[PDB]
Amino acid sequence: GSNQNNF
Ligand SMILES: [Zn+2]
Repeated sequence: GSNQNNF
């Protein structure tokens, strides 16, 4: 699975 963190 691809991940994205929008800190
Ligand atoms: Zn993954």
